[PDB]
Amino acid sequence: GLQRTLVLIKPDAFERSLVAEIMGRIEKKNFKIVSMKFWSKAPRNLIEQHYKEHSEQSYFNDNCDFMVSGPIISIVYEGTDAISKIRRLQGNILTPGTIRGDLANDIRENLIHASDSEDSAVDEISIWFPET
Amino acid sequence: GLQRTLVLIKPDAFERSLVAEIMGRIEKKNFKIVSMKFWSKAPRNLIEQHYKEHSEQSYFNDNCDFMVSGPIISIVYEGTDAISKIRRLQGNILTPGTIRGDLANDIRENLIHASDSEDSAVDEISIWFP
Amino acid sequence: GLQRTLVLIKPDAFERSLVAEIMGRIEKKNFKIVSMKFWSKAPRNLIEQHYKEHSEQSYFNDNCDFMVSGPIISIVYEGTDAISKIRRLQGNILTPGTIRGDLANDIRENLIHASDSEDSAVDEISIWFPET
Amino acid sequence: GLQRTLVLIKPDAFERSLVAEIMGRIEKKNFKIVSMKFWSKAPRNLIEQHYKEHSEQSYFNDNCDFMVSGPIISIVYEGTDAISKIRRLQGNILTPGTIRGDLANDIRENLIHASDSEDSAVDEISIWFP
Amino acid sequence: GLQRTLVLIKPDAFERSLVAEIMGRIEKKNFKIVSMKFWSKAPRNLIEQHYKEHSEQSYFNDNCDFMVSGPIISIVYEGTDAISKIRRLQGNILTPGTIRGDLANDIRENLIHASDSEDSAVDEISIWFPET
Amino acid sequence: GLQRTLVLIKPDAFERSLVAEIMGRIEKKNFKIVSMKFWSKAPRNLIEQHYKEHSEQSYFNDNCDFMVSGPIISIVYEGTDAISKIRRLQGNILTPGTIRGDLANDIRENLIHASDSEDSAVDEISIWFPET
Ligand SMILES: Nc1ccn([C@@H]2O[C@H](COP(=O)(O)OP(=O)(O)O)[C@@H](O)[C@H]2O)c(=O)n1
Ligand SMILES: Nc1ccn([C@@H]2O[C@H](COP(=O)(O)OP(=O)(O)O)[C@@H](O)[C@H]2O)c(=O)n1
Ligand SMILES: Nc1ccn([C@@H]2O[C@H](COP(=O)(O)OP(=O)(O)O)[C@@H](O)[C@H]2O)c(=O)n1
Ligand SMILES: Nc1ccn([C@@H]2O[C@H](COP(=O)(O)OP(=O)(O)O)[C@@H](O)[C@H]2O)c(=O)n1
Ligand SMILES: Nc1ccn([C@@H]2O[C@H](COP(=O)(O)OP(=O)(O)O)[C@@H](O)[C@H]2O)c(=O)n1
Ligand SMILES: Nc1ccn([C@@H]2O[C@H](COP(=O)(O)OP(=O)(O)O)[C@@H](O)[C@H]2O)c(=O)n1
Ligand SMILES: [Mg+2]
Ligand SMILES: [Mg+2]
Ligand SMILES: [Mg+2]
Ligand SMILES: [Mg+2]
Ligand SMILES: [Mg+2]
Ligand SMILES: [Mg+2]
Repeated sequence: GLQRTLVLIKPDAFERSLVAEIMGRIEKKNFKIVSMKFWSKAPRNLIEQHYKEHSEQSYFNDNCDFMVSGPIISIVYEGTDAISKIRRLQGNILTPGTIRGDLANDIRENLIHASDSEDSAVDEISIWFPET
Repeated sequence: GLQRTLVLIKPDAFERSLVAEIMGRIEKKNFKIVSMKFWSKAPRNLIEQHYKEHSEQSYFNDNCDFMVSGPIISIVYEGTDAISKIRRLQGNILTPGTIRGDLANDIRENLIHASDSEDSAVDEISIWFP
Repeated sequence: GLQRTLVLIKPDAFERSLVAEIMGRIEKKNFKIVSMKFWSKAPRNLIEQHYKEHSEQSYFNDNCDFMVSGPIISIVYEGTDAISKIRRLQGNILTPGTIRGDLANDIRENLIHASDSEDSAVDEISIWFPET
Repeated sequence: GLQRTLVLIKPDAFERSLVAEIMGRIEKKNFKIVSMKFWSKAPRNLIEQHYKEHSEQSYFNDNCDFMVSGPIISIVYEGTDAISKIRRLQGNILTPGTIRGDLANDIRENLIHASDSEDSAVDEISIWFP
Repeated sequence: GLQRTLVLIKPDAFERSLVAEIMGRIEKKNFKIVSMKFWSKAPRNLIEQHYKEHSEQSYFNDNCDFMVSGPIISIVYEGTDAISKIRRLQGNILTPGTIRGDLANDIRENLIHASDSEDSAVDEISIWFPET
Repeated sequence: GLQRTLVLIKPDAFERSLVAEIMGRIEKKNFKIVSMKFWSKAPRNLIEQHYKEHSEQSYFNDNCDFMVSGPIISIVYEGTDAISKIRRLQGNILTPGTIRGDLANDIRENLIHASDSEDSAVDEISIWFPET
């Protein structure tokens, strides 16, 4: 059951030099890069589209400002059950063994985004890779 | 608390160049090698025995087919509470932090086997190390 | 949510050459060293104070002997939610992903101490770094 | 001392699951990504250009054949003395401590390319990033 | 140009827990295990055969005593130019980047043996794997 | 051939979160910590003494400023041929395999100091650990 899912490497990973570390954890779990873009600075409307379901929250504006404060990488990964597996790999800051659990300690600056559903996956892929 | 357990390193570990990575995780938790064998290709007889409790399942023969498709290493490890601790180290493909959690993504090609009981262990050690 | 916590690196870490491995796991999660002392052999008095709540237990004296059988490092660490996070990082010998989860397999020789509460942390800092 | 250089991650890196390992070694020495592109299959045109200085050699077409046999990543890196330092990081299959030294074992499938001069760099960056 | 070569993991690697580390360095360089034996204690005449060209040196007896002080693993590795490549990977205690250069600091207890010639390779393989 | 040497961990290691990485490389080569001090900011006097042979150079004052711009750790290390081995481990920003070779790219900010001779080592130990 192959799926594809959208990942973003966030500006705190560039600042802290953790880009290969995060990418390597997904690589070691046998997921493949199908497409990839580097953005020295992502255009703000792409970020706002990406986070559109969050538009009414108190943190919305501040988080977009963080996301435009440095480089980001967008990646489409392919593999069995990709969506849910990469989501678990991302985890959270309370859970040792995961990316966030081992390397992050903040509510905003948490290194990585992964799609959490099939629909969000489909939509997020179309935002960052509209040539399809 | 001393105990011995049986581990198999599966053909996908050789294919993917992950043999030392798996062994190193067990080494780091302070478990010691008691015996070990390299098999370039295992006799199907031994595999069928090792998985006898599984002989009536849809997946039985496909899994046997895979277990003979390349090399395997069989190892006896020893340490305090070795059976349960090494089994936890093995984990599953759903749980990060474990061997299968960090490295494997399939129902069949999952890198490693560890005995799950005192009875499994005695019986599996005897299969691979008469 | 900035806090301070007390960590001890135990003699077994020195014996098994795991000192930097342990310190690196805390470092990578973004906690900072605030003060540090190396003890080639800790004064028994300090260990007895440190484990006072355990004085009535049957393992008290044996543990004390172990803590005195090689070097220890005492560290004060700072960061958001430090007491609770460094405790999760410490873990237990059952669950992989943690320091103890990955590296230890003993009830006594388990590599690391971390404070487990706001009260225990203030006291433990005063034992090891009385300069106040 | 600021400088920019052109790196290719070759198809064998994808085959062997070594892409993050290579990138991480460059990251650790404090070099920064300036631009980067993923190619699922590179146009042979670009490869032939990239290796134009090599067009009269026995190995030329076999090497081109390999460079199109799977994905590649092209990256521009920047830092103090980037050309020489990243080239040293790349090393060769004979010298341990370098990327090729630790990880590669072949004359052709050697994981990575790095520009070797200021002139190579200007020209290679222009090929992959017009 | 495929060759095969003989490697021994020495008792100091078991004592120091460096067996996977050493094996992993050879694995990462794309060499394959063709055969392998574990010896909880190698018989002394095998060691003495293996080191027969060393029989007249002052260290001969002492080194054999070291080699019988703990477990050893014998491995036949296959790959292009295996003999000379694995020899370089082994290196020496003065050379950072190699097994001995990163992990050893002794004239006797230096973690790893590798064959240094085609003839020695052929002979050493026949000592530890005489079923051929 | 047992010796002692002086190592300083520089402010850039703290800045870039490389403290345990550096200490781990020395640890894995089997050298032992004999004494250790953490300095959140080192007294300028100590740094001036430490780099006295360099007082006439054009980089003296800038270097001093850098050494005082964040924390440092001072370590005494013991082991066979320690002065010369820890120096090789330190390396230079050109050759991979070493701490500087792998992790640094600056003439000034280069992560680590190690003593380079028997005389420099005795002096440097007296500056940082005068207790004698
Ligand atoms: N208070 C908050 C909550 C979330 N956020 C950011 O918004 C992202 C999306 O919020 P979320 O609760 O869906 O988190 P995840 O789904 O990414 O775990 C987070 O990952 C944070 O980067 C923030 O900046 N401030
Ligand atoms: N659908 C399945 C289920 C199990 N198996 C194999 O059979 C082994 C034993 O099945 P199991 O559910 O007890 O798995 P574990 O105990 O090994 O997690 C697994 O490790 C798989 O390699 C399979 O090939 N196909
Ligand atoms: N049976 C026991 C239990 C604990 N201990 C030691 O006493 C320490 C404190 O006990 P504890 O149960 O509070 O353990 P942690 O909070 O450190 O997990 C442990 O870390 C052990 O090192 C022991 O020597 N024997
Ligand atoms: N016999 C050869 C020699 C070189 N080559 C390829 O051509 C590239 C350039 O040749 P080169 O000798 O300048 O190698 P490097 O500068 O990349 O070390 C090499 O990286 C190889 O991938 C080959 O395929 N077959
Ligand atoms: N003085 C010495 C010299 C060598 N030896 C041992 O004998 C082995 C063979 O000696 P050698 O000089 O051929 O060393 P390598 O070829 O293994 O580098 C060494 O690797 C040491 O383990 C020793 O125990 N005492
Ligand atoms: N041009 C320079 C040279 C050295 N230095 C600093 O002065 C220290 C001592 O100089 P050095 O040439 O003895 O270098 P090492 O012996 O530490 O390699 C270096 O490690 C640099 O941190 C500097 O700031 N600017
Ligand atoms: Mg969400
Ligand atoms: Mg089962
Ligand atoms: Mg407790
Ligand atoms: Mg060239
Ligand atoms: Mg020799
Ligand atoms: Mg100097």
